[PDB]
Amino acid sequence: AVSKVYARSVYDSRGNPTVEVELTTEKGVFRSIVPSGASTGVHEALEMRDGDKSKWMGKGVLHAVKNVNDVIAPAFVKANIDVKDQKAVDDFLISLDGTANKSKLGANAILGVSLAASRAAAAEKNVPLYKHLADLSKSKTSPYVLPVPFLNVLNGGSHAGGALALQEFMIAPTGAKTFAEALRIGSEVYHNLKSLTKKRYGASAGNVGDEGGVAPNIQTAEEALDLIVDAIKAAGHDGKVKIGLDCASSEFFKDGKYDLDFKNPNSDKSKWLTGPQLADLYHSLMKRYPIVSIEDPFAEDDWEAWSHFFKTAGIQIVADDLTVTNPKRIATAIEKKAADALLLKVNQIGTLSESIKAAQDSFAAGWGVMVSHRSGETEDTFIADLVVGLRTGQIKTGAPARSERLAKLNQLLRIEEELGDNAVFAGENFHHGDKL
Amino acid sequence: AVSKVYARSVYDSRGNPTVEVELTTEKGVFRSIVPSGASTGVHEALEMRDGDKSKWMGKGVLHAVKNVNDVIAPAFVKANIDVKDQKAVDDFLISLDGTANKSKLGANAILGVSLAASRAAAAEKNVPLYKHLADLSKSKTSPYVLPVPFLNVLNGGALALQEFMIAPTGAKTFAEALRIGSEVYHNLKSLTKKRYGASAGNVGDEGGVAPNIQTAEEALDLIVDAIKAAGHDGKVKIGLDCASSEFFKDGKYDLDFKNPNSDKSKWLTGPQLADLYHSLMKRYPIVSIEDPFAEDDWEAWSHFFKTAGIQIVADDLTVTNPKRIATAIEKKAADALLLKVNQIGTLSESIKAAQDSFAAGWGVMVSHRSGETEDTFIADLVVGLRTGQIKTGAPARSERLAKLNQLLRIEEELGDNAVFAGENFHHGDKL
Ligand SMILES: O=C(O)[C@@H](CO)OP(=O)(O)O
Ligand SMILES: [Cl-]
Ligand SMILES: [K+]
Ligand SMILES: [K+]
Ligand SMILES: [Mg+2]
Ligand SMILES: [Mg+2]
Ligand SMILES: [Mg+2]
Ligand SMILES: [Mg+2]
Repeated sequence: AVSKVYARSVYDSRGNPTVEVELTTEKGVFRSIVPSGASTGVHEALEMRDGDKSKWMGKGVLHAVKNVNDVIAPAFVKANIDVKDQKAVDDFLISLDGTANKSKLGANAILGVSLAASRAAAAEKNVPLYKHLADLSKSKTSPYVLPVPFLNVLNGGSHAGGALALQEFMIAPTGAKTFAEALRIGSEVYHNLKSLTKKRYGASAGNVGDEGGVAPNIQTAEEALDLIVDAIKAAGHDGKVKIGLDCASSEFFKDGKYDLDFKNPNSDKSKWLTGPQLADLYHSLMKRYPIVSIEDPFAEDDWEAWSHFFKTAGIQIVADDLTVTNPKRIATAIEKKAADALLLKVNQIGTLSESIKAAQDSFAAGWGVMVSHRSGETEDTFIADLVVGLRTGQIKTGAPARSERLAKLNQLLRIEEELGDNAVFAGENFHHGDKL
Repeated sequence: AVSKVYARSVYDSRGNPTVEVELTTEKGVFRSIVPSGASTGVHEALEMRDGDKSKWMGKGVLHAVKNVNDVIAPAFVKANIDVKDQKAVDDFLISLDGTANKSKLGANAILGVSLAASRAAAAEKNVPLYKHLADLSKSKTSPYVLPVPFLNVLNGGALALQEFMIAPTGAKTFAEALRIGSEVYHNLKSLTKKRYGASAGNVGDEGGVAPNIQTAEEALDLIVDAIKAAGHDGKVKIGLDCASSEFFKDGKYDLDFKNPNSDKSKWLTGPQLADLYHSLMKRYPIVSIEDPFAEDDWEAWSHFFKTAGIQIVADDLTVTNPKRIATAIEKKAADALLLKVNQIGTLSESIKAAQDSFAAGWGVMVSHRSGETEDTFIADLVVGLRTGQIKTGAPARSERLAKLNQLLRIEEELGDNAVFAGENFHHGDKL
C-alpha cells in the first residue's frame, strides 16, 4: 500500500531546479527525478516553471512541487492504486490533470509519481526494475537485448557555446561484442577526441558542453566529423565505431528555411538553406562518413521535408521534436513515412504508460526506438532500466563524461553483469533491437 | 553476516575507470564507489592503475578490482567481521595490505570495502548513513550541523591558482545556501560568456567555468560582479585552492607556470607569495585558502600562518593522513584539514584524521576529488562529522549535484534537529 507521496526541489546537471518525487510503501521509499530539456519541442507536455525572476533565475518548480504535495498526493494516497497497475496509476494521474498537455498540474509534477510507482512495483514483485518494465510493456525477456550507447562526444547547437550549429555528434560502438566493450571503446575514442580537440583548437576547446561532449568553436559538421574519425582511428577502433547525428534542426528553422549559423547574431540569412538543399547536403555527409543515424534532420512540423528525405535516406532516421514521444504525432509520422525511429523521452509526454505506448506503436510500425536522456539530467538512472525493459537496442544518454551521463552507463554495466547469458548486445542490429 | 564482497569497474565523471565495491549482508547489497584525483599529492595512498596503454589510455583498474575479488573478499568473508565495528573492518583491511601507503592492494581496492561496510552497518541499525557516521565518530547530534558548500565556480591551475569557490555563509539554511550558490553561478556563467565569448561558458572537470584569465585579481573581480549581479553581496564569501605544489619549482613559486618562457626572475619566494595572498585577502571577501604553499614546504606554511587571519586549509600537505596532520599541528602550518577519504584509503583513518584535527582546534572541510562519481558518501560524512563545511563542486554536473541534493534531503529529514553552520563553518564541530 502507498502510505505517502512527497515532492521536493532538487538540482539538475545545469544547476536548475527540478522535481523529485518519493513514493513510500511497506517495501520502502522509492525516488524518481524529472529531467529537463533545452532544445524542447514546441509540442512537449508542459514543464511548469515558476517564472519568479527573483528565485532560481525564474526557473523554480515550486508550483509543480505544490501540485504533487497538495493535489496529487492526497488523492493518490487515498486511492491506494496498486502500484503494479501502471495503466491505472497513469489513468489516475492523467484524468486528475484532465488536460491534453498536462497543463493543469504540469508534466513535471505527474511524471515523478508515474516513475516512482514503477520502482515500487518492481520491489513488490522482487524483480529488477528492467524486468518489471519488460512486464509492463509485454517485452521478451529471453533473451533481453542490451543497447548500443550513442555517445554525444562532440556537443554543438544549444548544448555548447560555439559556432557549431548541429547539436550532437555521437559515436556508436556497434562493432563491440558486449555493452562493457562498447563503453570502453567509447571512452577511449572520447579521450583521444579530447586530446586531438585541444591540440587542434586550443586547451579550452577541451571543456565540455551540457552533455559532456567536447565543444570546439568550429563552423562546419565536416570539421567535427573529421575530428571524430581521427579519434576513432587513433583509439584503434576503425570499423567498430559508427556515427549518429542530432541536427535539432527546429532550433535553426526560420522562414521555411534552415540557418546553419543560428547562434551568430550576425547570421547571414543569404546562407540559409532549404528543404531539398538540406537533404542533398545530408546525403553527402552520409557518403563521406560512417553515419548510421540522423535525428531531427528537419523541423518539428516540416512533414513534407521529412517524407521526401526518408524516401531515399537509407539509414535510421530518428524523430525527436517531430513526435515528442506522443502516440498521436507518431501516428502521423508513420502515415507519412517521415521517419523510422522514435526518440523516447518520458518527460516529453509525462507518464510511463504513454511512453510505453509510444514505443509499442513505433515497434509495430517497424520503427526503432532510441531511449533518450534530456540535456538537463540528474543522478536518476531510470532510462537505463527502461531501454533494457523495452528491448530497443539503442540509448543515448551523454558523452562518457559528467556523471548524470555515466550514472546511466554504469547502471547498464550492472544490468549486463546481472543478465549474463540471458542477454545479447544489439550491436549492428540496434535499429531493430526489439526483433532480435 | 557478510556473505559476499565484490568489485567491478565503473566510470568516473571524466570517463576513466574506477573501482566500485558491493558488500552483501542479510540486509542486502551495499555499494560504494572510489573517486580519483588529478592534482594528487605525492604522499597520497596508492591509486593502483594498470598502465596497459592498449586499454583505457592505461588507466585501467583491473588489478585493483582483482585485489578486491581475489584477495580481500575471500579473506574478509572468512573473518566473520561485524560491519558495525568500523575499526575492526578497517583494521582487517589495513593489516591485509600491510603497507604504510596501501601499495600492495591499492587504496582504491581497500576504500570501497571500507565505505560499503559502513553502509551495510547503517542498514543493520536501521539508521540513515549520516547518523551511523556520527556514531562512529562520536560526534554531537543535538543539533546536527549542516555544512556551508564551497562551490568551485571558476577554475585555473595563464591563471595559476586552481579553484575559486563561493561560500554562501550568509544563508539561513543549506537549501537557501544552495539556491544562492546556484544563482551566483548562473550569473557568473552569463557574465563569462558576455566578456570572454560563448566558448568560455563551457565547463571544466568540476562544473566551473574556465575563461582565459591572466590573474587572480581578474578572476576575483569577476566573481564579485557575479555575486552582486545575483543580488547576494554580503552573504557570499570566497575560498581559494591555490594547489601551489603545481607551480612549485626550484624552491620558488611560478605564478605564470603555464608559460613555457615564464620569467624565472619573477618567481616568488615563500614570503613574497605570502605578501600577494595578503593583498588578495585584504581586498576580497576571502575566508578560506587551501594549499597556499607546497606539499612539503613546511617553513613557508608556518611563516604565512603567523600573520594570516583566515582559515588555512591543508590538502596535499596533509593528505588526510594523521601522521602528516600531527606534523602540521606541531609546526603550526595550518588550521583546517581537507578530508579526502581516498587520500588515506579507509573510513576509520579518515575519521581519526578529522578527530585529530578537531582536537587541535582545526576545522575540517570534507572534499570531493576532481574525478567524482554518482556516489554520495561525502554528503552523509560531512554531516556525520559535524564539520560545517564541504567542497564538492560547482552546482553543475551531477557528480557534484548528487552530493548537494543529498544534503538537501538530509536537512529536510533532520528538520529542527539541525542547524546551518553559516559564518561559523570553521569550528562547525563545536557549535
Ligand atoms: O534533443 C535531444 O535529443 C535532447 C537529448 O540530447 O536534448 P534536449 O533535452 O536539450 O532536448
Ligand atoms: Cl576548537
Ligand atoms: K597482516
Ligand atoms: K594568525
Ligand atoms: Mg531537443
Ligand atoms: Mg534531439
Ligand atoms: Mg589536488
Ligand atoms: Mg586541493
